[PDB]
Amino acid sequence: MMVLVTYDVNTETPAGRKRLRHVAKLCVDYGQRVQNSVFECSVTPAEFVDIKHRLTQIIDEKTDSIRFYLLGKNWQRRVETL
Amino acid sequence: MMVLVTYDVNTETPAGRKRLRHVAKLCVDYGQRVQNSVFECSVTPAEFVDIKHRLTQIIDEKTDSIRFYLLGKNWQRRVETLG
Repeated sequence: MMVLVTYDVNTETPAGRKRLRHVAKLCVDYGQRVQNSVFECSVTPAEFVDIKHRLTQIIDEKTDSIRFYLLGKNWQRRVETL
Repeated sequence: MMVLVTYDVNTETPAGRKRLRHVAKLCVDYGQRVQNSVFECSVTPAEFVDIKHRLTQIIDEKTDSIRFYLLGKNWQRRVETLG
């Protein structure tokens, strides 16, 4: 299970940056930070549920969002850079 | 094709915020802005080529990057949010 994690946090305050870094740390434990706020994570379903609880606790739910995209097997053949 | 577009730009800079505005304007012609700098686009193979050309004019290649994820049929059943 590869999960692409996209985190929308405003990085123009210390709090937003603090949260991005906290999220970065968690996710990099399970993947690569291909962009500042984008993480290609390889996880099990239980990991994914835990990750999500932790993530819910970090982000500010009223200003921030995270999207999870379940990419298939061979997702690497399905990514392209500009 | 459904293409997820993810754009990495430093919004602590005005020029970076400016470029985000133009990238957004362009991409919201071809899909939905689902977060600040993430776009879900549905494009024909030809429109995808054209959009890449136009994105390349807008972004600063030295400081910015864009990634394109080709998602499959029924990719909407494979997306989940927090927030």
